[PDB]
Amino acid sequence: SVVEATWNDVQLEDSLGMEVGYRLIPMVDFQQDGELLGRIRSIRKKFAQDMGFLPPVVHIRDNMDLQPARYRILMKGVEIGSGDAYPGRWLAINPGTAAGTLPGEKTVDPAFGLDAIWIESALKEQAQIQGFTVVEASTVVAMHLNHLIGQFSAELFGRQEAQQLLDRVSQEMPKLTEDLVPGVVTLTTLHKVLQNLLAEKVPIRDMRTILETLAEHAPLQSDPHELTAVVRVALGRAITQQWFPGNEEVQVIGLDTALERLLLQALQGGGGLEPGLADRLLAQTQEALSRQEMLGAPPVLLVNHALRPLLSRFLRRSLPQLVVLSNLELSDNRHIRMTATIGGK
Repeated sequence: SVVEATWNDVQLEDSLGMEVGYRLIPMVDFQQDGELLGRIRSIRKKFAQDMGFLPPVVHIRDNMDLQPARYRILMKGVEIGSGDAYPGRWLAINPGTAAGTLPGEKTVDPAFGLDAIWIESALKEQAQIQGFTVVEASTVVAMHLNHLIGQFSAELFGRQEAQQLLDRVSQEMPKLTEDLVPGVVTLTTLHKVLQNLLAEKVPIRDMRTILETLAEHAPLQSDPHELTAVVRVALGRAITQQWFPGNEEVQVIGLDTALERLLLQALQGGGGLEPGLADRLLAQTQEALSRQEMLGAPPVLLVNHALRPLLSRFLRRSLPQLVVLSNLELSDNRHIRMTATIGGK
């Protein structure tokens, strides 16, 4: 080479990163249009004002070993998504209810997994009237990215984001924070609590409700996996209205009155549930999810309060579409109807 090596040649890893084939460099270019840098900003914005924290910056670079119209999406180094995106062309997507077909590459949308076909420019308005939904090239890469952020939002929430959320709270209600951390709760513990909440799709906008439940129940309990289910009920009115809007009936999934005892028998017994039970649940749990799909009902499971911290810990690494709530989290002012059931068949 020409210039001598300095420590500025050390490229620290990126929390979030994109790699780009040379055909896409225009849409990600500082200097030219930047048609996708705009979309990445409005993702990160409509995530802070929505999920309750700022996703880390998306470091975009190119990699000439990538096919020309291809991108990779990266977390802490390791790929977590890739796809094709063709600039001058558009993406006709089918929600299931479009009439006809179109000429072009047949493919599947990288977000929703829907069936979709890349089409050329002048088919736009003609593809829409057949019942399609046509997004720009740049918008597909946006779609794929806003999906993976919501999917990994727990892992993207590092100690550096906890300390940054803790500064943003501690500039609108400083009295809570000034003595809650590092005094009564340690940032390690506050961070693990918010991360547990993000992990189950519960937003952390209500830091009053959180930092108060913690400042109250902390000096007699320090396990974050225990302080979490306490905070969960503080946010019960909000978790309720999340999967069950309006004031109408609550269509939940239920487990058998003895299956409960079956599982509840295996709780206090030790740090382990027994094998054979497993594969039975996951098939039986997926039986209940399907009934709700054809009914038009949410995918929420309502269980005993000591039975939630592990059904969500077990069932969701397999069925992440599942919600696992608690009798003590659901509001009193609602009517419940166990529409589907997890029994012995």
